[PDB]
Amino acid sequence: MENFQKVEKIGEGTYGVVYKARNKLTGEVVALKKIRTEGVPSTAIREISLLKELNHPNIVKLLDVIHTENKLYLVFEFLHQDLKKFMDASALTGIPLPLIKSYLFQLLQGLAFCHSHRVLHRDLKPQNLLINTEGAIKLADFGLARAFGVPVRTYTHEVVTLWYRAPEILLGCKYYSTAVDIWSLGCIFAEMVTRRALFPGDSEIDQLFRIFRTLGTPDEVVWPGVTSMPDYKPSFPKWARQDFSKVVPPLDEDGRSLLSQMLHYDPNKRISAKAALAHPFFQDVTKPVPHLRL
Ligand SMILES: CC[C@H](CO)Nc1nc(NCc2ccccc2O)c2ncn(C(C)C)c2n1
Repeated sequence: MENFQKVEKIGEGTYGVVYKARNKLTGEVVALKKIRTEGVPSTAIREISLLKELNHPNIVKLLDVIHTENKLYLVFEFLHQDLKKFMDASALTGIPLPLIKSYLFQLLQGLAFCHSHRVLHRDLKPQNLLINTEGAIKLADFGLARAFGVPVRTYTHEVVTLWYRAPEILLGCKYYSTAVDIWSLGCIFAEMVTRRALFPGDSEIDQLFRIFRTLGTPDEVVWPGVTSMPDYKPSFPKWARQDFSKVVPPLDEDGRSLLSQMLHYDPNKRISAKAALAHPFFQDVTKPVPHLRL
């Protein structure tokens, strides 16, 4: 739209390219996501319009939706940094536990809200967790996956990462639940603590096998109904569960307890966002400011 001047390429999501841009009338700086072309499904327009209404302090505000020349621009509030870059800048020191705790709590609030409206994120990852100078963190790209069912490649066919995908998605479950977001967030929590991705799979089977190697190969004892899943194979190798203090040292017992509940195989035993907010790990939660370099 002629109302915006591009400032710089922010990046390239699954659906299209993101630009930092300035509104010419009001002068606000925004992030513009440009999506491409059949006439744009009317279904997607309806669904994306309902996300305009999903407002919470821990969700990146969708300002406006412009459908033009049968093309789609999503206008978001702009944040100055994402968690992936903040993790990479904290690589040698690590993020302080109070700030990890604060970010985890805030995202759980975000998720509890979206989930109480039956909106799932579906593709949570450090690059879509955005942070500001005031100690906030926000969920970005919320509900877009459901608009048009995400593939495994982007617009120049860059790779969509599998590292945060819940096992039920990987095993072919079609009707997965809000629990998939909790799994992703657990994966991110572990990565903040250890400064290494928990399950860095480079294919779906490598992603599944990395999960199995750490958490044990799932069976009917831990996950009733698992062997009836579309992509479950009797022939999966049989790995025993590793002791869990091995996975996220030097995280304390409360954090390890929460993480373990976030990473339960069975989506029905996996902790809900609302329950997680009441976990003992957050008894002493605070809201520190990060020093950000912009
Ligand atoms: C490539 C798009 C992703 C979406 O999570 N990055 C990103 N970074 C944002 N900000 C962080 C950032 C700042 C400066 C340079 C790159 C960069 O990603 C951002 N602010 C609003 N949005 C909307 C589209 C959600 C944003 N999206």
